[PDB]
Amino acid sequence: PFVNKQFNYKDPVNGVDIAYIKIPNAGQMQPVKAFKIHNKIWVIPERDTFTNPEEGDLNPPPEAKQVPVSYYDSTYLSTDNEKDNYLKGVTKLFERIYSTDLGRMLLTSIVRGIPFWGGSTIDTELKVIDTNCINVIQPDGSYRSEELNLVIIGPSADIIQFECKSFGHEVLNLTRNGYGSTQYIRFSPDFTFGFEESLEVDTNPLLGAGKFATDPAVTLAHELIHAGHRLYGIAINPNRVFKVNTNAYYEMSGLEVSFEELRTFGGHDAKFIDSLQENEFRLYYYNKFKDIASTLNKAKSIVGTTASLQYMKNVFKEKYLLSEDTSGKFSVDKLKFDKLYKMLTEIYTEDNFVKFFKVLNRKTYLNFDKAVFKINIVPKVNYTIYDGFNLRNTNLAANFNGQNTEINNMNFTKLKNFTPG
Ligand SMILES: [Zn+2]
Repeated sequence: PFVNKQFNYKDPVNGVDIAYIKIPNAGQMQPVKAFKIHNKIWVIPERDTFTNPEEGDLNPPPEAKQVPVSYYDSTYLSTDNEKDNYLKGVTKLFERIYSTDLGRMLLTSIVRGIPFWGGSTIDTELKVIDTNCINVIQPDGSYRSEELNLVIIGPSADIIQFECKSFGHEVLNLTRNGYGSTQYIRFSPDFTFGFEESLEVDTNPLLGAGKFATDPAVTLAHELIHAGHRLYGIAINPNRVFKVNTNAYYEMSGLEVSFEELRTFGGHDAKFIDSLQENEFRLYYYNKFKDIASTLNKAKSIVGTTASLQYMKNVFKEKYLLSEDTSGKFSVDKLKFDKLYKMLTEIYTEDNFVKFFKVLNRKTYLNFDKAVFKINIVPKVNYTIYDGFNLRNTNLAANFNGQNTEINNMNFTKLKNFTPG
């Protein structure tokens, strides 16, 4: 959410909000300087060569296997000045998101979505799952395990491959069982995508569609929406995908889109999901919350020297919005679950964010992207928390000129056009 201080990459560690940390990975990782921009949320201004074991180097894949919608550059995020710019770019986008009521609500839901403490083989024992924490070097030197819900990290080899990923436990699908898990978002504020849009205002089209760029804040929000689903364990299985096409004869016609993506994008598209299908998951996740409520009712002990069992029971009461009687027994409110579920899945959508931001965006998640641009969101004369690229009191503030790559060409440097396909 809102970032109290204006972090500088050079600022010395203080253990408090600036520290050296290590991610729970099966690889020999060295500590990296990280920043806690808000309770439960950290930013690691580094290329991500830590999360995925088979992605420890920024080496691009064979030219052939290289998808048209991709881009490589090993120099990106290699210098302190770049890391500083990255840090400030991410912070600024969080403020832009938080500056809206919708963004404020999502960030609050994210902060309260602490992954559930279901890491024990003993059902009556609450225990934290190790992959939902980071190891932080304390001021004195030693490492200490700390919980967090979200980490924003730079991309790995493919600079424009943004995503929301996390570590799995064992036989538990943490992102789909109501438990949730710490989310790692590969993202960059230094690049954005191009898309065509026809703002025609007459009968017939003449000048044609203009070339516009996606507002980075929309992209981050999209990613935070995925994080919101995942932290609450209500993400839709990725094997649930929809088929779309104009003359789709039969048996896989036209690229496919997952239910998760569609739901996240929202808009008229999201309506491509029957109320039955939408009600089946609602029920499915309603039962998972009930199992969580039942686990907390039978809990008798807790592991760790951090929090007390009552504290964590309260923490999860606030997260799942559980009902509590006089004896202190928890239960899931059928109606309250409907509210929280609708919020996380129908209110927090890319479409609604586009509306609150008042910017131009692709009309469909399916709407292909033309090319990729280099941008600089840090300078106030290029982009602001409230207007984005469409600076008020300027010509950029008209007809989404600020996002027009031709008009505001000085704020967009093209790198590569997706020609192959
Ligand atoms: Zn997505």
